[PDB]
Amino acid sequence: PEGSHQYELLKHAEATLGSGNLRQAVMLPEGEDLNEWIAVNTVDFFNQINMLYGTITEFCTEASCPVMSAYEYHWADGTNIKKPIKCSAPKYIDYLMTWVQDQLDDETLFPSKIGVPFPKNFMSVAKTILKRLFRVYAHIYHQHFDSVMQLEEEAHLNTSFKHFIFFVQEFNLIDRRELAPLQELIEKL
Ligand SMILES: [Zn+2]
Repeated sequence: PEGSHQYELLKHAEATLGSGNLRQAVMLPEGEDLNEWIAVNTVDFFNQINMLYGTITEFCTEASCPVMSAYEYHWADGTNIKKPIKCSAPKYIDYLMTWVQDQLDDETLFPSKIGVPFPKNFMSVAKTILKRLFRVYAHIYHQHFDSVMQLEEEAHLNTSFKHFIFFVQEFNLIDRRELAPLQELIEKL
């Protein structure tokens, strides 16, 4: 969001949330690009998750999270580690969050300059990003839930999560197989 027309699309997605009808405020506004919309909300979801998890970092440590889990996850990003290897959740989130940032920082995928079409493979990249972000949601719901309830960050995470699930559901960016944890939750909302 160079502060340009995406910034508006961002302030779009944010402001329209006040309706309280999430199944609507997440749809493509009339005559807007799908890839652009997905890109903008993908970024805001990245920032929201990064900040939210940032609150509980002290409660998520190498001791507190021997593994990323509820369901276990091992970081094989891609190119850099082809063989999935287990590690601590703090290491895992650090790993993936940097990876998601690099996705957002690569103009082949997320261009700043307008008029440049998104890559043809895009929305495979976006779908991947959002599944990995959902895992961060999952860690925070399963193990540190009270660590928030006690903290001041509580209804923020459920609001952002409800936004997340409603959005990805509208656009089919996350497989139901990946929503297996919290499945009890995508049902409530
Ligand atoms: Zn943890």
